Amino acid sequence: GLKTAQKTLFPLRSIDDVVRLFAAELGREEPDLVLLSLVLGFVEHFLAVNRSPAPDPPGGLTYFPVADLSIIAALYARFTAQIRGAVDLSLYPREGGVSSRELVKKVSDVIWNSLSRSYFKDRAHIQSLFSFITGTKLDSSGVAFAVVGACQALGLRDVHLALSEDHAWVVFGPNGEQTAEVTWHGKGNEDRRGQTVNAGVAERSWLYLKGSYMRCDRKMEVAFMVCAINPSIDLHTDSLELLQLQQKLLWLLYDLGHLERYPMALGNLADLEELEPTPGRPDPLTLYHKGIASAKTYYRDEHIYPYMYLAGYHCRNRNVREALQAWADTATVIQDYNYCREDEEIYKEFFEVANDVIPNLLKEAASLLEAGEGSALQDPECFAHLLRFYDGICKWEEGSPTPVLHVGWATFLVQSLGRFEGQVRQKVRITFQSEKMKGMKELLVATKINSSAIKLQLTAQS
Ligand SMILES: CC(C)N(C(=O)c1cc(F)ccc1Oc1cncnc1N1CC2(CCN(C[C@H]3CC[C@H](NS(C)(=O)=O)CC3)CC2)C1)C(C)C
Repeated sequence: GLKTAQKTLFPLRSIDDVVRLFAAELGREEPDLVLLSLVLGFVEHFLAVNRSPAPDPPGGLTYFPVADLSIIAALYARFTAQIRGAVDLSLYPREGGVSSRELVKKVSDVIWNSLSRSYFKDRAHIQSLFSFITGTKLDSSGVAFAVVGACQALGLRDVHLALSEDHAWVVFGPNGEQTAEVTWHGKGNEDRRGQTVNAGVAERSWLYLKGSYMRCDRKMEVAFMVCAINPSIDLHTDSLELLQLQQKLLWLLYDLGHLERYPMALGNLADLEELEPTPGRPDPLTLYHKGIASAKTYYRDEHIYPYMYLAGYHCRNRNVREALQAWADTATVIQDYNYCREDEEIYKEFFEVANDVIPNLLKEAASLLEAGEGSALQDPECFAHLLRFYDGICKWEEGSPTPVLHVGWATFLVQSLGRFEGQVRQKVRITFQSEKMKGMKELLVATKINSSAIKLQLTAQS
């Protein structure tokens, strides 16, 4: 059950009251992950439903589901009783505050065997302990989080959440040195539960970030559950309340220093600030840049999303040069990876950028340039950024177990090259890093673009 100083903050009657509860918990050495995830999940569950003076409020209504101590305490007790009842700590000797792999596996198995047998893996709003207790449903990373929360409930202070850019697992033991898979990844893959992440680090997949993944402390685990808030009511509509809650909570974490080592949280906060700026706060650009700095400082500059977030912002704001520079930087990070069979999410992002986002942005620039009959299409550095993007993709492909490029990429390459005049392309002086680009260096800058030669080269077996 809950401590006395946890109870006095209830009932929660607004967003600010939730924020106050997080502020109180984050002031402790062990914020209570269970309590906090239960609260977020309760609030999400009830806010993420569709639902002379005007007959109805003319701007609609905002809502809050009051959260009574009696409701939240009961859910909390059900979780802690289930985990405590299922794990007998006397059977798992525990010297030095290090958990054994056997204990971690047992706690993992308790969570996993509790889950409903059939539900869509990509279902919204099943990320929190609320969903686990009240619906026995958790999404992939929600399983990992729940394992960590269960470990906290058992007093296992060394078990922590590990995150890549697309997967989650647990770390434990003397220095966070041990690792265990506890959940599934993607669709129709074969599961590795109970295994270490060593094969994934060695393979140099994006999915394991070559070992430069996030090893959370308790305050970062709080930051994760905040990032996991899902404001979506449906495809075309968001809860403003849940956007505000996530935004306010991320500022609280930011002020406390808890996003220092969390690039993706800083991108998420930048995106929210663009949508609804908070008076007196840093602008979105400052925050995207802080996320890149965090990745450079703590993660060897081996993350992709810090640069994708920045590129997205520039793209949405029609800053053609800056967007291309940021995508060039994303490719410069990916080139030092091998493309592996569970990296499909970042393949999809590169694909989309090369075959949809860049072509649209350059088409918009071309309309601007026509109307004015300087443009980014007249800037050789823009062209050089486009080339660096493709060069990094070709270099990513090199030595990978799955090919990346195929004929479907070639038509959009040719069209994007053609957006820049010969005289502009010919100003550049660059030595490519990939074999594929080196083998067409003359074609890329020739006055007449030879599509079929560029296609052959781009699709050559690497
Ligand atoms: C928070 C967590 C539950 N989420 C994860 O996807 C996640 C799960 C993991 F196990 C391990 C990592 C995970 O990712 C994150 C962990 N912590 C914070 N944020 C995360 N993510 C933000 C993320 C999704 C949204 N994109 C948005 C971004 C916008 C601009 C776009 N730029 S572009 C392509 O237009 O040029 C790239 C995509 C960034 C990455 C994943 C949710 C977002 C579903």
